[PDB]
Amino acid sequence: HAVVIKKLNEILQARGKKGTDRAAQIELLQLLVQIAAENNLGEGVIVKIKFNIIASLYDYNPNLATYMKPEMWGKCLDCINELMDILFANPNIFVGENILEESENLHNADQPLRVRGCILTLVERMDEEFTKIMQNTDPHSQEYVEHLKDEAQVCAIIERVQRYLEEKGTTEEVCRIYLLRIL
Repeated sequence: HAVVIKKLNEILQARGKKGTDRAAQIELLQLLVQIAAENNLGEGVIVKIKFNIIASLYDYNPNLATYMKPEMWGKCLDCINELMDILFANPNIFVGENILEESENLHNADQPLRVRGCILTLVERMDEEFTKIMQNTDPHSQEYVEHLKDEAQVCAIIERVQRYLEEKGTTEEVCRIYLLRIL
């Protein structure tokens, strides 16, 4: 428990500091993420780990001069799909239903879009960066064709994410992934 929380929080705080090695920050999250240790084990730990893991990857690329790598795009997709699989295996039971999501706290405020809306944005990044590759590659090279092979895999996540939102779905979820789906 407290080991996990303190680790994760120390990491998040350290991330908000200018000089950071992003490679090591990612690798640490991953080593941290598995939680082989019994205290580490648990679904909230997994979800709250991934939630800060995905943008942790996306952010590192932005700081560095722009480049397109097939491998880099691929593994983050794996991350998002794993979070989605965990949430799917959850069956909308992580919130302790509806009447009480969790034991009440006066300080705490909970919004479904607020915590669970962020998910969509992740997907969107996957798409946007992906587009940035198709622009930056050579039009007639085979690499372009391979990237266009990745397009389908993005569409997959759009639909899947849409469906999870419908099962636990909240209003205005449809408007953006419907748009991407159209595009």
